[PDB]
Amino acid sequence: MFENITAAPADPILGLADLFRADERPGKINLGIGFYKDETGKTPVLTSVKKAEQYLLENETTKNYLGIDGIPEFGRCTQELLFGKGSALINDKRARTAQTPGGTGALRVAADFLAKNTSVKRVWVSNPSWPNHKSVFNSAGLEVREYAYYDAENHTLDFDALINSLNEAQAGDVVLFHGCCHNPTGIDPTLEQWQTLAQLSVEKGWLPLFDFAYQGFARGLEEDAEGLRAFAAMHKELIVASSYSKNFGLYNERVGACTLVAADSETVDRAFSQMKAAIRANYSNPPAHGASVVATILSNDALRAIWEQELTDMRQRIQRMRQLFVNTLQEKGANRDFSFIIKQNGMFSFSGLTKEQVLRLREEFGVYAVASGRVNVAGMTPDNMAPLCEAIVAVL
Amino acid sequence: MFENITAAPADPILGLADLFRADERPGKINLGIGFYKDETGKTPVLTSVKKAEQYLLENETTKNYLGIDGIPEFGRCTQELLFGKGSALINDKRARTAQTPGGTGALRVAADFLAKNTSVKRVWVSNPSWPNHKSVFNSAGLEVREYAYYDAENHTLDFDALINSLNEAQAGDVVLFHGCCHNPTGIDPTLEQWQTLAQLSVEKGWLPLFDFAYQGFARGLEEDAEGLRAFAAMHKELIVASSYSKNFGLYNERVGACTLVAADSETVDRAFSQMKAAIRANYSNPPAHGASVVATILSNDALRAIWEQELTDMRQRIQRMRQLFVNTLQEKGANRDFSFIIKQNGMFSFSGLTKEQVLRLREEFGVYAVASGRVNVAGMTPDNMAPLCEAIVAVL
Ligand SMILES: *Cc1c(COP(=O)(O)O)cnc(C)c1O
Ligand SMILES: *Cc1c(COP(=O)(O)O)cnc(C)c1O
Repeated sequence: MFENITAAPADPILGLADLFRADERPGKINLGIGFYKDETGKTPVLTSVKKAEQYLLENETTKNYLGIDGIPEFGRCTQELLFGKGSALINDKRARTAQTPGGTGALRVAADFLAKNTSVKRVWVSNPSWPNHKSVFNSAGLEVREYAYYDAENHTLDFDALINSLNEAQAGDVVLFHGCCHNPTGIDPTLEQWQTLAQLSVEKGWLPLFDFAYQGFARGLEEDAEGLRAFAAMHKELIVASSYSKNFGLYNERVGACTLVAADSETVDRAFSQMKAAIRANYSNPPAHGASVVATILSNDALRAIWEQELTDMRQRIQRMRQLFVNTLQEKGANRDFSFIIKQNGMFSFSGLTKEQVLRLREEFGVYAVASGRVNVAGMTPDNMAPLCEAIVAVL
Repeated sequence: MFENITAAPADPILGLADLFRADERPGKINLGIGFYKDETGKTPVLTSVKKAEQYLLENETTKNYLGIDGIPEFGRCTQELLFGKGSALINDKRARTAQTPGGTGALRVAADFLAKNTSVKRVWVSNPSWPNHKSVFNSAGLEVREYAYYDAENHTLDFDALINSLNEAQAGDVVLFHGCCHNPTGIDPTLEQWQTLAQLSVEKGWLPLFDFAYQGFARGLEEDAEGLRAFAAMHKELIVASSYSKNFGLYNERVGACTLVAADSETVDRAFSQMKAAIRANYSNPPAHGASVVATILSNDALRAIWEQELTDMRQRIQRMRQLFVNTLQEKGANRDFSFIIKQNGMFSFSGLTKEQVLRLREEFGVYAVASGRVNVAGMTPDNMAPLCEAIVAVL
C-alpha cells in the first residue's frame, strides 16, 4: 500500500523551469537549462540527423528486436570515436560495447553489473559533480564518496586536494571521471594532469569509470578523448559511459553506450555476458531509432562531414559566448574578473555568484540561474548579453 | 577486476536462434521465435506506423528531453485503452502513467519502486510464466514465489490448485497476473474466474501487478481488458505494466507504460513522485520515437482505424493457424487431440511434446521448438502446415 509513501523531493532544476515559465516579466533570461540552444534560443534537430531519419524511413523493413547489446555498427563506431580508429583495444579485441538508453542508462548498467558481479562497494565522485551520479550509484547499492575538485577561491581545479583526497580510496574502489566539459564547473584536467592521474590510478588499483557526455564540445572530437586514451593505454580494465544526447542533439531518443575494457578478449567476453544479463533484467534490449541515426551518420562520409561541421558550429558558438560574456561584463564596469570563464569548457560553469545574488538576480531582474551559481553559456545570445551583464553588475 | 567473473548462462531461446540459422536443411521451420510473423514469414513495420513516422519526420522541430513520465497524450491514451474511455479511475484521477522502455522496463521500474518505497518482499509469479519475470524482480531485490497455473494432463488452468497455491501469500505480497495471452500457455482465466480472483485478492490483501503485453491478440482491444478492469473496479491500488511491442509491431523502439493506481488523487501523485525518482536513477527519461508513433495513431481517427484493422488481421491470422494446425494434424492421422490448441489465446502454447520429442523433431526434421514444448503459432504458414504436422505425427 502507498497510503503512507512520502513524496520525493522536488528536484531544484525542475523547479526553476516552472518558476521561469510563470515569470510574467518579458525580459526574462533562463541560464539554468542543461541543453544546448542556438543564437535563436532554440534546440533544433540537426540537419544531418533529419537526413539520416528520411533514409531510415525509406529503408526500414522491420521494427523487430535488436540484440541485448544493440546495433553492431553503432558499437564499432563508438569504440573508434572513443579510443581512436586504430587502437590496440580495438585490434586486440579488449572492449565490448552495449547500446543503452542514454548516458544515464549506461551508468546504471555499469553500476548494476559492478554491484552484482564484483566486490566494488564505493564509487568516488568529484566535488561537485552532476547530481544524478549519486542517485544512480546509490540505487544499485553502491556507496558514493567524494574527492575534492573545485577551488572556490581561484576558480580552478585543486589538483593537490584532488590527489590528496583520492588517497582515501583503496584498491578496488571505482573512481568516476568526467572525460571533458566537467559538469558543472567546466574545469578539466590538462593532459599532464591526466597522465599523472592515469599513472596514480594504476598504482593504487582504482577501477576508472569515465562519464563521457560532451565529446566534441571542448576542443574537438579527438582532442577531447585524449584524457580517456591516457587511461586506456595504461589500464587493463575500465568502463566508459558515453552519451550522444548533446553532440548529436538526440536528447529524447536516448542514445549512449557502455564500454567494458578487460585485460584480454577472453575475459571481456565473459564479463560482458554478465553485463548483458544486467541489461536483460532492466529494459531487455535498447531503442533503435536514435542509435540507428548515429550509426548511419558516422558510417557515411557525406553525412558525417555535415554532422562534424554542425558540431564545430555549436562548439564555436559556446566559445563565442564565453568571450562575449567576459568582456561585455567589463564594459559594464565592476571589480570583477570573470576571465576564468574563458578557460572553462562546455556549456556550464560556476559564475562565482552567491545564492544571495542568484536569488535577487531572479526576483529583481528575472535572470534565472541555479542556486549554486551554475550558468549555462548556451542560454546567452548576442542579443541578451547586455541586459544580462547589467543585471549581474547590479548585484555584485 | 573482472578476471574471475563467471559467464552468464546461455539463455535457451538465444541458443535455438544460432542452431537454426546454422541448420543447412532447407525444409527447416522455427517455432521458437517470440515475435509475430505474417504468412510470408516476415515481421513488417505496420502501415499505420509508417504513416505516423512520415508525419513525425515532417513535423518534429526538436529532439529535446521528454519529462520523466514521457509524452502526456501517450499516457492518457494508454489509460483509456486499459480502463475504458470513461472509467472512474480516469475521472477520479486515481492513476498516473509513466512512458517506459518497453513492457520490461515498466516491470523493472515497478519493481524498483516497490522495493525501495514499500514493505513488499515477495512477488508471486504463475507456473510457468515468462522467464524474464523472475530476473526482473530478483534484480530489484524481491523474492519470487510461484503459484500453480497449468494442468499438464488436461492442458488447462488448474483453478483449484491456483486458489490453493495463493493461500500461502500473505497480505502485502504482490501477485503477478498476465492480462491476456498468457505467456507461454495461452491459457487465460475466464471472466467468472477473474471476478473470483479480484474478490479473493481484495480479501487476502494482495497487491496485484498486471503484465499486459498482448492486448488485442486474444479477442479484441476491449475484450482483452475486462480481466484487468474486474480488478480495477474492486481495488484501491494496483500496477499495470503494458507493452506496445507486439500490438503495434514496435519491438525495437521500446514502448510501454507503467500505470500506478492509488486510492485517490492525492496519494497516487505522492507515490508517483517516488516512481519518477526510480526512473531518474535508471535511464533518466524515455525514448520518444516509438511512443510518439503510438500517440499519433491513437489520437487520430484515420490512422487509428487503419491500425485497428491491422491488429485484427494479426489476431485472425493467429486464430486461423490454430485451427489449421489442429485439423491438419488430424488429416495426418494419430491418436492425439490437439483441439485444446483452439481454446488457447495468443501466439504461444505448449504442444504437449516431450523434450525427447522436441529434440528429434529438430535433429531429424529441422522443426525447431522450445524444449518445454512451447510453440509459436505465428511461425506457421498455410504453406508449412503439412510438412510440420507430418514431422509431429512421426515423433508421436
Ligand atoms: C547530460 C549528462 C549525462 C546524461 O546523458 P544522457 O544521455 O542524457 O542520459 C550523463 N553524465 C553527465 C555528466 C551529463 O552531463
Ligand atoms: C513480450 C513480453 C514482455 C515484454 O515486453 P517488451 O515490450 O518487449 O519489453 C513482457 N511480459 C510478457 C509476458 C511478454 O510476453
